[PDB]
Amino acid sequence: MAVLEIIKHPNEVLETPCERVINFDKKLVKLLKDMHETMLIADGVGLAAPQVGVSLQVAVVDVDDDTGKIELINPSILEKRGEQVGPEGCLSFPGLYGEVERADYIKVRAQNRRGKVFLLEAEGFLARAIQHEIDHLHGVLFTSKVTRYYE
Ligand SMILES: CCCCC[C@H](CC(=O)NO)C(=O)N[C@H](C(=O)N1CCC[C@H]1CO)C(C)C
Ligand code: NI
Repeated sequence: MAVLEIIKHPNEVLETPCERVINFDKKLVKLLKDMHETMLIADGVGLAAPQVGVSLQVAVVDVDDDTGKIELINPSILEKRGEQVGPEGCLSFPGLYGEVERADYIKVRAQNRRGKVFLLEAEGFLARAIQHEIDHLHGVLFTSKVTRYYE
């Protein structure tokens, strides 16, 4: 493993929508493994590939032990229901926090390391984290959805 450098907002790679993953290869596996530990070391509950300088639709979330890490490749949100309002920060904007409204329930379709397609349903905080990461894969930063920044 390697502790990847997390890209901060002073950077164009953060707004570049990502390309889909095509070759589910060893290098993709190493990317995910390095991302998960790098994320955890930095106290994040999620991380997207553009945050480590890679413009591929790859992300990982790990908000609870039971659930555990959930790697997402080429994810798309098939459905959303209800809404939730709450505080969000981002590893690419250290120190910045704002109020953000997201869907409460989400149904997601994504691929694992071997390219197999699975279906995941989430809600509350895990659904928020997932939406935040999926935004990153499309070049969208939370800053564009902040209702107000906190004092
Ligand atoms: C909540 C939405 C998902 C956030 C994902 C980010 C990591 C990230 O930037 N991913 O792209 C994170 O872990 N953010 C943390 C965060 O926002 N937290 C941690 C506790 C709850 C919330 C408080 O704002 C801190 C590290 C800034
Ligand atoms: Ni972020």
